Amino acid sequence: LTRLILVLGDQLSDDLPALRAADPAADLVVMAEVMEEGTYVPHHPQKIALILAAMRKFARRLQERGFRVAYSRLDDPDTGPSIGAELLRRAAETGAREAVATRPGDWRLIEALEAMPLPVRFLPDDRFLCPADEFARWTEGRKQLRMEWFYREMRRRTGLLMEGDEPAGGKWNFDTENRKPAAPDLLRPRPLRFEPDAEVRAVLDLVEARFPRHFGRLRPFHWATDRAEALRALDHFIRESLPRFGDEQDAMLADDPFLSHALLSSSMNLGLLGPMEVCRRAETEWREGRAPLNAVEGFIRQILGWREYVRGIWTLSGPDYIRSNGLGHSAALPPLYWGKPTRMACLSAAVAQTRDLAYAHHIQRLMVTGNFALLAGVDPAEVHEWYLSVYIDALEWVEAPNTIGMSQFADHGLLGSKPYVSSGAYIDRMSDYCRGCAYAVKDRTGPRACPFNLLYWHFLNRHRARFERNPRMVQMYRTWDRMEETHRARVLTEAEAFLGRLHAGEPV
Ligand SMILES: Cc1cc2nc3c(=O)[nH]c(=O)nc-3n(C[C@H](O)[C@H](O)[C@H](O)COP(=O)(O)OP(=O)(O)OC[C@H]3O[C@@H](n4cnc5c(N)ncnc54)[C@H](O)[C@@H]3O)c2cc1C
Ligand SMILES: Cc1nc2c(=O)[nH]c(=O)nc-2n(C[C@H](O)[C@H](O)[C@H](O)CO)c1C
Ligand code: SF4
Ligand SMILES: [Gd]
Ligand SMILES: [Mg+2]
Repeated sequence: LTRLILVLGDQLSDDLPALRAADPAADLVVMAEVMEEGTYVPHHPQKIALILAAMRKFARRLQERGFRVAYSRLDDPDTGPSIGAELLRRAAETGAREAVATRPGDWRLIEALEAMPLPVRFLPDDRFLCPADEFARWTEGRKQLRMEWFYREMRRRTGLLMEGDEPAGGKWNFDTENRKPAAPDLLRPRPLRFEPDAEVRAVLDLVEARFPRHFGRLRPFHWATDRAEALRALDHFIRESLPRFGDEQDAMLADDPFLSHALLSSSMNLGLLGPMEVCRRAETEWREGRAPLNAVEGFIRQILGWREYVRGIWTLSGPDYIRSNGLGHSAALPPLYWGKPTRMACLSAAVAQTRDLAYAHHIQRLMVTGNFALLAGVDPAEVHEWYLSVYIDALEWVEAPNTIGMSQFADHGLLGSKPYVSSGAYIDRMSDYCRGCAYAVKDRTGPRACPFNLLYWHFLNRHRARFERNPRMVQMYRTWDRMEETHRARVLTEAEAFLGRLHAGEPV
């Protein structure tokens, strides 16, 4: 009569569907720290540490609430290699004939649990604002998807920034106001960091010993490891940084890795925060004249729009999504991505902070590291491995669409009809990187030519047949055509030379 109740490491929510369905008197909660989940990609040590530590804390909390918990520690030699091995073990110990599980957000894990010779009753993950079945319904018959239309509908369903049947402040979307560079500022707060207690430190010591060859600096470790801490991170952001969120959303500063971003993605993704509570707090700040509407709406749109939309695309696209390669790109990831030196200031900055903090803000992920990998023709499978490995907040469901779709343009165009690529001019306008860089951003050719200046046109040229039949990009080819033929030839000869060095592993 005992049933197993699985709680995975991204399911640390009090009101998790599986827990709702359990009988604390009869059922056994099962949690397991296992090598398979620690190595399916070589996760940033900070990520591994975050999950294991939050797992232990949550297990103890489940005990405080009355559940019986069977917890398999990574450092127990009795622990098996996978979530499945531990479910089976506990079935044997217990007599249970069935496990209940909130459906995870990783296709490989889904399949593993189905393949397990123990039946699993899956429940939907209801921690999103848009239910799966409702996302599917909204998309049906649409020959083209666009996040914006989905977002407006989510605004209406939820009531967020809605004054009647009208959007707050008389228009829907304020992204046009959120695209300026930012200045250094004494009055700009730094986000809240958290010191590990002894139990987190025990996990840090474990991860250092057990996963030494993964890319990333483990210490200092500063992320929230339970709900109490995450709520403080929330409060900090709402009070101190939300009013700048809009003006500074696309900015980059060589000396500030965080600017005014919330640094909440990991907390939301593991279940420590929920999106409604986050969006509502932000809305209140507008209603009380503390945060401007471009800021609050910009913030909400990232969670209510993109986060939700991305989850939907993941769900619909299935287990073969990560095999998408619409542009036929096949190059290795350059060594600079795993920390080898590069003279490109922007990339260096981004990879360095990814190494050290397990965190890059959105515009870095999209327009620096993402943009460069696309321009250089890296296989999207390789880009996908990297983003899913290196960031504190990375799990398949949220990383895959952002990486394969939004950034690498490898899919059907569901996350943007125009690829996010640029020349160096864009990085120059939005950051202060270029003055410190050995490359010359204003040079279109020559030994000092910014590599984005070469690869941008090379990219457009090599994919002209497909992109020129694309309204939103016809202009760019017009500008290319109006240039002397010898200038074009030189640009391509030089991009080609660069690419040869890049993909040979030469420092660039
Ligand atoms: C190539 C690529 C890979 C990405 N991988 C991840 C990932 O693994 N995990 C992840 O949570 N986000 C991912 N993103 C989206 C976004 O970059 C991060 O969510 C954001 O950087 C998290 O930092 P923050 O908390 O400071 O976010 P903020 O800038 O403060 O934004 C606020 C919140 O909005 C949400 N958000 C904003 N953009 C997105 C997005 N496009 N998709 C989903 N949520 C969004 C997050 O919950 C975030 O906490 C990726 C984006 C790109 C381009
Ligand atoms: C590194 C890691 N380790 C574990 C683990 O040891 N045990 C566990 O239950 N979950 C872990 N996770 C999170 C899962 O991989 C997660 O459920 C999927 O990545 C997405 O739902 C991760 C990411
Ligand atoms: S010149 Fe080019 S490579 Fe150097 S920081 Fe600017 S955009 Fe990056
Ligand atoms: Gd492939
Ligand atoms: Mg933007």
